[PDB]
Amino acid sequence: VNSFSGYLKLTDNVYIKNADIVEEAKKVKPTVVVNAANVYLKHGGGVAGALNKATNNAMQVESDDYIATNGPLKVGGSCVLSGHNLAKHCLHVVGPNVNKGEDIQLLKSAYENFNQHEVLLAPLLSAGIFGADPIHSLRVCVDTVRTNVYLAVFDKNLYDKLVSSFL
Ligand SMILES: CC[C@@H](CNc1ncnc2nc[nH]c12)NC(=O)CCc1ccccc1
Repeated sequence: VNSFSGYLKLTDNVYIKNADIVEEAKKVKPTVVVNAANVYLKHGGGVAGALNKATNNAMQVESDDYIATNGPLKVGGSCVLSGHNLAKHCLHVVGPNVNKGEDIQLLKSAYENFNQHEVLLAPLLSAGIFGADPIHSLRVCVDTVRTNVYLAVFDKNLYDKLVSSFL
């Protein structure tokens, strides 16, 4: 038994809620919050910009040091950094950005990173500002992640559509 509340069960291991991931993080303080990152860990908008603002830019400062040492992530890749005031850890995961021509098949690789963590609070990768089909992202999540994932979907209208269309 964990501290996530009001989630709808989709599968054995996938749960979903209409919520802002930042507000869920602040309330739950989960072991792992997933950031919808880009390869440069430049946190400007969506999940990344919202989480970073909630850390008072500490996430960006830490990320800039990570990139200066290690160089960019791969599309489909990830790194574990601090969760600051929001979680123990933040798993920065790079889904493909359709608005940049990246291969949607890399979305499965992106979700595979979740399997290294027993429980995660996460957003829908590659959807929203990243330009890919959200029904598809949820399907890839369900078919790829085997650990326990609590999905926070910000847009009410999209949350209703994801639930109603779920197979
Ligand atoms: C489905 C991907 C998520 C990712 N972004 C976030 N997910 C969770 N919490 C967040 N807090 C700040 N951004 C958040 N985008 C949204 O839900 C809203 C954008 C949108 C509007 C209309 C149709 C589809 C998508």
